[PDB]
Amino acid sequence: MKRKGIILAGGSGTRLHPATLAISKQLLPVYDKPMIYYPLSTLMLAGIREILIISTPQDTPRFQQLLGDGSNWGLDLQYAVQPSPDGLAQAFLIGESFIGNDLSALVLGDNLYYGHDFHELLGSASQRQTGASVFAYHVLDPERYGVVEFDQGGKAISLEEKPLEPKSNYAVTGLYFYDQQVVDIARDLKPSPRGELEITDVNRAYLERGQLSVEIMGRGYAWLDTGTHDSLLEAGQFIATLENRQGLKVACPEEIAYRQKWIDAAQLEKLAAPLAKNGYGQYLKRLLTETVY
Amino acid sequence: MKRKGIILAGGSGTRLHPATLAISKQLLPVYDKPMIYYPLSTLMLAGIREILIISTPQDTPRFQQLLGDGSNWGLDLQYAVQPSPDGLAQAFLIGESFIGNDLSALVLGDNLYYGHDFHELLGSASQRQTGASVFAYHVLDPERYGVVEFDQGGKAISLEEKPLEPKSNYAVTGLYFYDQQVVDIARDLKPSPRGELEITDVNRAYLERGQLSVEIMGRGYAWLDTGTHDSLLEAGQFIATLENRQGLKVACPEEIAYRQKWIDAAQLEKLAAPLAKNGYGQYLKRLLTETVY
Amino acid sequence: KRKGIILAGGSGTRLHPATLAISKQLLPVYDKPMIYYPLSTLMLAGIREILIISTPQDTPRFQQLLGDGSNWGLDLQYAVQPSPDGLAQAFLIGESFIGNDLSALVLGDNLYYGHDFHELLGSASQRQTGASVFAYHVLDPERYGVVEFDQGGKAISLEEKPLEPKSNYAVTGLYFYDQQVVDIARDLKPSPRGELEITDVNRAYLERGQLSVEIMGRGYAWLDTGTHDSLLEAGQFIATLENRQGLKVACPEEIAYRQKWIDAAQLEKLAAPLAKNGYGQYLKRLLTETVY
Amino acid sequence: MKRKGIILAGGSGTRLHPATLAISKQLLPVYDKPMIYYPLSTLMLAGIREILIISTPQDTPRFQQLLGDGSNWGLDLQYAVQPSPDGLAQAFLIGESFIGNDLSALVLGDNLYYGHDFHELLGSASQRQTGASVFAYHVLDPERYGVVEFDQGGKAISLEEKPLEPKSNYAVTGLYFYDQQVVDIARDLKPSPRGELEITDVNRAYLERGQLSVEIMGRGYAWLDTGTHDSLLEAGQFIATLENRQGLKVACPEEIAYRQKWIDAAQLEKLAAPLAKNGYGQYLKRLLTETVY
Ligand SMILES: CN(C(=O)c1ccccc1)c1c(N)n(Cc2ccccc2)c(=O)[nH]c1=O
Ligand SMILES: CN(C(=O)c1ccccc1)c1c(N)n(Cc2ccccc2)c(=O)[nH]c1=O
Ligand SMILES: CN(C(=O)c1ccccc1)c1c(N)n(Cc2ccccc2)c(=O)[nH]c1=O
Ligand SMILES: CN(C(=O)c1ccccc1)c1c(N)n(Cc2ccccc2)c(=O)[nH]c1=O
Ligand SMILES: [Cl-]
Ligand SMILES: [Cl-]
Ligand SMILES: [Cl-]
Ligand SMILES: [Cl-]
Repeated sequence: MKRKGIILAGGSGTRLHPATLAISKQLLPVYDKPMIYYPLSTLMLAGIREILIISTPQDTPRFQQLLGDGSNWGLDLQYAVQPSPDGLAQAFLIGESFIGNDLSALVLGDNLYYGHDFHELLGSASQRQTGASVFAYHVLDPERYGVVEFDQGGKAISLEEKPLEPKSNYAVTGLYFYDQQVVDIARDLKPSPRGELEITDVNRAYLERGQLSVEIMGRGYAWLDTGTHDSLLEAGQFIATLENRQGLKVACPEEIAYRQKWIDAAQLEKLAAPLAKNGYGQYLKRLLTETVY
Repeated sequence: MKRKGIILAGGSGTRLHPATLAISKQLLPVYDKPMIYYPLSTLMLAGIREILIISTPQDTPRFQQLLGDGSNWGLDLQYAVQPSPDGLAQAFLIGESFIGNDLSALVLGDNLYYGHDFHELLGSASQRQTGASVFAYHVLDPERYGVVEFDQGGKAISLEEKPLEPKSNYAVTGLYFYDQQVVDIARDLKPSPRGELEITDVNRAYLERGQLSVEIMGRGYAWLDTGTHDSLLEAGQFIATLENRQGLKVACPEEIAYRQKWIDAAQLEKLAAPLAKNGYGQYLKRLLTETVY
Repeated sequence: KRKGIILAGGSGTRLHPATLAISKQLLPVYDKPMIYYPLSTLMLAGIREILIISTPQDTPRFQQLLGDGSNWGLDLQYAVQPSPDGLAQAFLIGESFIGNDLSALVLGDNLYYGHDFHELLGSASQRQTGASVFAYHVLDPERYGVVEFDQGGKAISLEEKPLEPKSNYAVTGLYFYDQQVVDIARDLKPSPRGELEITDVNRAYLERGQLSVEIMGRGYAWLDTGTHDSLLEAGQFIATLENRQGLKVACPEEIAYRQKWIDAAQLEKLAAPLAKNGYGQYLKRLLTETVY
Repeated sequence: MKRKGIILAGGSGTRLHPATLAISKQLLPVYDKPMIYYPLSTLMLAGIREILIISTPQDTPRFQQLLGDGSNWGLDLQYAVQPSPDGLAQAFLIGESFIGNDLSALVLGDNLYYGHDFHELLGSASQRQTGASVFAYHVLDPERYGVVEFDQGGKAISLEEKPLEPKSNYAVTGLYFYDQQVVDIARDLKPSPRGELEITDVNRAYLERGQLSVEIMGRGYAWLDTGTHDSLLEAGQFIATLENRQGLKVACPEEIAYRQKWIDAAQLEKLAAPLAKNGYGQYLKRLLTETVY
């Protein structure tokens, strides 16, 4: 089957003002590359090439200008806007026509993932053509997230969005895989107390059909978010330490495309020319002559 | 005599791409506030209220939307563009009519200053009705900056822009105070071997007339630039550590305007309401009822 | 003349297991042992005669690291605090070290940075009467001695770790005292938590109208190293300054040289054994470079 | 059938003086725990319980006070001294009697590792009953390390210690596994030009026999090292960001013993007791009542 991608870069509102007055959070860099490269790279690693970027009226054109139609990176990028931040689950109504009768994956524009065998973690979720797949990650502050409770057998048995009394420390990450049933589930949602269409409700519909796979994203993986000024800074230092230690970049879309055989040497060479005088173009150039396992 | 301020927020070119592809360096935040807030606050602490922000064709309108006419902070802000990055001293040609017959001060849009008695450090440059004043600061890498040589008695005796063999470790910082001669010195300037109208040629012109005052910005002050992704990050951590230690912000313009008796408590409360839900608005609110010495 | 005391006590078990193998104040902040910072602070206050007080197990190690201090133009002595019975116990333990002189006490994990710091210390240190402390605006005053001011800015109360703090002004870990302090310490009774409190010593001066409270402004950095998190921030803060400037913060050898307590020959010989690393190279650079 | 471990916690000479004038590098903390906890945890994760710790004359006794005989953690620890820093390969001479007739592993006392499936990465190598196993990791500065060269088929064809002209960017990490041949190979080593018994000469002897296995430690793992004050600080920040995000600790030996079933609940409870009023003891207590996947 075919699986298409959606990145939701919703508005942070005025939460991070005045820092984000001139530029929305999702267009900020994390260290050396725009924030959106990280979730984009995650979809690419999941085998996904057709991707819809949804954001605000104001930012959607800015992403188009940054990313184009993606043909440079062997992708097919399209855009849509969410006129008002009416909940993450609205992504599937906005993208109904984009999705068609195909499988889909949703990732939030401000989630970074790092770790080993990430291709294989995602592959098993991409492989499932029936039901939904999500990931649970042990966090210190589960109250801020969708929370998954497990029984002593290891079976997911409940989900709650931002519970006052969380039942575990397992938060659901901002990467979701879905089958063809997601649009209709999305269409029947009602607004929560806060007036949002909630992705946790989508996820609960599958759980209540026994069609939700909840895989553990283990403690050896880094799932970071960019919610506060503080965490933005930590995420930047984290990526800076890996990259400077390794001489290898995290979530460089041009590299991922090249390693997936979606662009060839000659194309990557052309992508490197414009930035040949900075570290990034110099890095793309080096990938043409080095074996990296 | 009245002193007017100029902030040159010129381009970074393609130097920091792809990170700055969607947003220009000087519109990024440093931790919790826009970069430009820091040099703006520096001019405000120096007593300056009439300020011209010069940036690229693309960014000047964005600074204009972020900052407006300045009347909300008791400032008077105007705008002009630098069509091409033909050197820093071009700020005086672009700003000729804005400066008029008055004294002036230039600050770079990407310089952050911190330390004690900063009001007094600037005041003694601001008080000088004739001549020019600049600040020298000990750095690791003087070859990147304008460099000031001193003789055994502490007298400034030479300036070189980015010398290959620096004569000292003292860099001239991106904050400059000038009398009414500056525009005429700037109009006589011809381009250097790197094709720029050099602020260091302006400073040398004052030096060769015996009218340059070089004051030491002591090691107890922090002068950070934001030249690389690495230093941007260090800058962020540095401000974060001060702010979270003290519960006081560095370079909050609303606060400086309020402490300078330029806006009143009413106006401050009115600036605080729209941000009432985030830390920044709350901070502005707290300043209303706490005495800080 | 003023005598100096560095209280490098226990952090108890609260930074365990990181401090299982080492006293907190022997850990480094970036490139140098933590105690170099308060030591440098007392030196900057013009104090050369310094008593270092620590645990029985730690005191020999400070002694190994620092010696008699004569290499840096200082006069260092050592004494032990057998149980962590409170900060104000430094004066009882140090009674005979102090004698009839004026004194100062700095906490071994307090780090300070900023401009004119010599002058901020000079005013307190030159006083020949009463006591002097510094008040610093912090986010978390509950963790500290908290000074309350009236509308004229006069200090009117002090409280140790108040549950409901009267201000955001913490009293920093640097204290200057006239000859009254030892006798005030002697008459103290243990607090609820069973500690001889420095805040009780400072309240005794305040009640006599003999406490001077100066503001350490927001342009100074008073870091402390109370948690693993803050220790790390302190490390990052020092590193950023030093790598920016090419100058070191709280380098006692530098401070001794600049104070004229050791000469260029002496400094050169201190550089020799460290000449293969950045620290010794730094000292050798100081011989030839004028730094304003 | 036993694999025995060695942690070489040598002298960093005077390289990090004066910070290490009072204590050995490997007794410093990386964030919340002593540095040696990290490689210790690494040998524990590889299934190794009998471990010799080698440090200097001055430091060995201090490791003894910190760690004891290891019985509180289900381990069996011994201590020996390296009187002169005459090479890593010396660990096998000093450790000859400790190893006896068993298989062995050597880890450097300042090496930190983090990543997913690390148990499995270590498992394959520790399970081998022949030859030697080492890990190759892409770094920015291969000159500082042993460097492995591969042919176009990925086969290792040469090993060089600190080459002036590195043949690849793949460094051999400070984690080595050996069959019963290493002791005899070590004992026939002669000093290299810098007067050192080289672990790289040991690994080369196995390579020339066709008995060296080089596994790649992929980029999704973090091999941090702690060579400079700068890197030590970065390592601290890295651990801190992981631990505060997750509410789980990296390289907590008590946790590893418990999960390996080498100590029981009651024993973990007793270990928690004296640390109950810091975050580390509370964390041991929470591990009694939480299921962590
Ligand atoms: C280590 N890693 C990641 O954790 C990752 C992060 C975001 C998205 C995808 C991978 C990663 C990574 N594994 N790779 C290798 C790779 C990428 C694509 C196909 C085959 C190998 C890469 O080129 N860049 C990376 O950042
Ligand atoms: C400590 N400090 C500064 O270093 C500073 C930095 C840039 C611009 C202005 C001040 C600072 C500062 N000194 N003040 C106090 C202040 C501001 C204006 C008048 C009188 C006092 C402030 O309100 N905010 C600050 O950030
Ligand atoms: C900038 N500064 C300090 O903030 C400081 C901090 C702790 C202790 C002493 C000084 C400092 C400093 N001002 N000096 C200069 C100095 C040192 C001694 C006498 C006069 C000036 C120095 O040599 N090292 C320093 O770290
Ligand atoms: C994620 N991880 C590591 O990367 C690791 C790092 C150094 C040493 C051992 C493990 C790790 C880890 N996988 N575990 C789980 C574990 C520990 C022991 C046996 C089986 C699983 C753990 O308890 N702590 C950890 O830090
Ligand atoms: Cl894992
Ligand atoms: Cl200074
Ligand atoms: Cl101040
Ligand atoms: Cl990997």
